[PDB]
Parts: sequence; structure tokens; C-alpha cells
Amino acid sequence: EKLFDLVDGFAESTKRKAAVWPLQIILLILCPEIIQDISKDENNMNKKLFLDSLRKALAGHSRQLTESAAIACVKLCKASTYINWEDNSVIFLLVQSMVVDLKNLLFNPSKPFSADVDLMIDCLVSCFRISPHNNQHFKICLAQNSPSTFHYVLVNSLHRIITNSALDWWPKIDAVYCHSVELRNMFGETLHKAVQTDLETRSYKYLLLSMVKLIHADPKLLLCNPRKQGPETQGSTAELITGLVQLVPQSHMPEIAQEAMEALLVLHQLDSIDLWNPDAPVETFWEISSQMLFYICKKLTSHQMLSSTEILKWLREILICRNKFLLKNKQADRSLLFYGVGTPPICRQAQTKLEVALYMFLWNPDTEAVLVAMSCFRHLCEEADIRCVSVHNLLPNYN
Repeated sequence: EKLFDLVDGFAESTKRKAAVWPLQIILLILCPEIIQDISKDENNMNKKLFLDSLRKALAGHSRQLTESAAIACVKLCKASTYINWEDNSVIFLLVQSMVVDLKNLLFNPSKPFSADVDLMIDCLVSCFRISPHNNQHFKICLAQNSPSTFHYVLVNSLHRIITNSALDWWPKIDAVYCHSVELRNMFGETLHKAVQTDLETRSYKYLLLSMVKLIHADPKLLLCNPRKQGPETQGSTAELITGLVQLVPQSHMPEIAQEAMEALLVLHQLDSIDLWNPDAPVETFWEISSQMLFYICKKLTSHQMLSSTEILKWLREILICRNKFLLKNKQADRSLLFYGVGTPPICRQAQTKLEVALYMFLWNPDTEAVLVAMSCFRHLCEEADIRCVSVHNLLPNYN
């Protein structure tokens, strides 16, 4: 109360009041009983006046005052998230009294935003935390007419929901799969336009990096693909993996290439593998892995990999995980057997591309690729051993 009085001492003009408002709201929240009483004293007159100012500016009836009030009310929502969900204490009610205005301000497509990304994400995360069922703003964000900034903000919201968040009354990553189909509809709608004016391209590239980091955070967000049975598979988990693979050769944007490569490694974990095909995960796994191995090998033999070192490193990791999953399957079910061990089997052709590209690497005029192309030999011997008795019946030169 004393700090509030001192701050209200500095209510000089629109600028001073706007600056104070962010602290004034916080100080008001620091006093619960006072906030309760203001709704119903002369000692409480200035605080009731301040709330008015805020709401007034918020109602859009100057621009600076409105922006400061919106920022303060976003802070209100964030604090109310830290406020007890079970014990609302009309703090949630006080927030909801202005939440409508905030939503009609930030989440209005026609109305311009204010910077916008940070506040928008904060508001969306807070709204989800308090109200997970009331996903109206999110549903608005899944709209073609909605701006790419809307999409970027929504991606950031989902990510930070999946990213660091106190295990409080805060909801979890669940209650967001209702829009998973549309979620993968959007990265398809992007269709990687850069490879597929400048402001739009830059926005698309940043949005692409954001979705990639999202997939880093959670695979399950997009992997809900029950559509994949036949040709729909090429528009499914397979399409996802394929589109992601096509980023690695891309020299236009290297950071997204590293992110996409790491994301492929992440989704390649057996846990993530099981989340691909409910019917026969082993077969779809092996086929899609062969597809991507094909593409990578053709690109490597094409010899336009200016970052061939990192690519080969990642490919070693992919092979390691492929063999680990093969071991898991074989120990689970010994017989994989008829899908590459007996057009020829896709796995055989993929392994041929593998060995061809591995013999290519020992010829690379670099120096660090040597051990890269030798560890991969070791793992190719390991996978043949796991699949099996003479090991030379598969790779005669195993020695």
C-alpha cells in the first residue's frame, strides 16, 4: 500500500501513469483483501481510479496508454496463473473481467498488434493455463486467414507449454491433440515455400524453425496420423518424415538444417518409432528409413554436401539407432526377415546405397570423415551380426 501511494505520487502524465501501471497492477495484486474491497473506501479511491484508467485505455476509448494497459493486464493474467487455481479468490474473476478486451485486442486479425510475439504468447499461455477447455483463441489461430504471425505465436505457445513449465495446476501437453491433424496440415501448407516478398519468406523461415523446434520438443504432436493406410501414407507420418528429410540437403538455411537433422534423430528413437504405425510399425519403419537413407545417399554421392561432416555424423547416429531398434525387434521377435533379408527388397537397395556412400567417404579429401566412414562400417557389421552360422553369408568381407 505504501509503495502504491508513493507510485501514485508519480502520476504526472500519460507517460508516467503508463509506466506506473505495470507496477501499480502488481502492487494491487500484492494486496488481496484490498482488491476484494475495491469492487464494493476513501482510502481505496486512488486504486479504484487506477483500475478505471487501465480498463478505459484497454477499452480503446490513446495508443500508448492502451499498449501499456494491455502489457499490464497480460502481467495480471500471468500472475493469476501463479495464483491458486483451486482458490481463485476472485482473482480469476477480476482477470476475466478484462480478458475479453485483451483477447479482442491481441487476437483480433483485422486489428493490428502492437513485441507482439512476446505478449501474444504470454497471453495465450496464461489463457490455456487458467482455461484449457476454452481454446477459442487457439481455434481462431488455426485459420488460413489468420496471419503467419498468429501461427508463429501459436507454435511458440504450444512449445512453451511443452517446454519449461511448473508442474502446478498448469495443464499438460494433453488437451491439444484435438488440433493435431490441422497442426500437420499447417506444416504441409507451408510446404517449405523457400525451396518450394522478402518479409514473407523470412517470416516463413522463422516459422519453419519454430515448428522444427516444436517437433524437437514433442513428436507426438504431429504423429497422430491414423490416415496412413495406402496412398494416404504418402500424405502422413511418411510425408512428415520425407518433408523433414528434404531440409538436410538444403544449403540455403543451415540452422534449420541442423535443427531438422536433430529432429530426425529425435523422432528416430524407438519410443518415437512406435508412434508411427499402429498396425505394423516395423514394416513402415523399415520402409521409411530406407526411403530417407536412399535420399541421403544420393545427395552424398552427388557430392554437394558442404557440411558433409555433420551429415555423416548424424547418419552414423541414425544407423546406430536403426540397429538398436533392429536388436530390440529381434530380441522381441526373431523374425526384417522378408523385408530386406529375403523390385528387390527396399532394405537391400538402401544398404547398397549405404555401402556405396561409405566407400565414397574414405575417398573424401577431408580428414575427419575417415573415422566417420569407419564407425559406420563397424555398425554395418554390427547390424548384420544382429540380423543373424557364418556372417559372411551376408557381408563376405566382414573381416
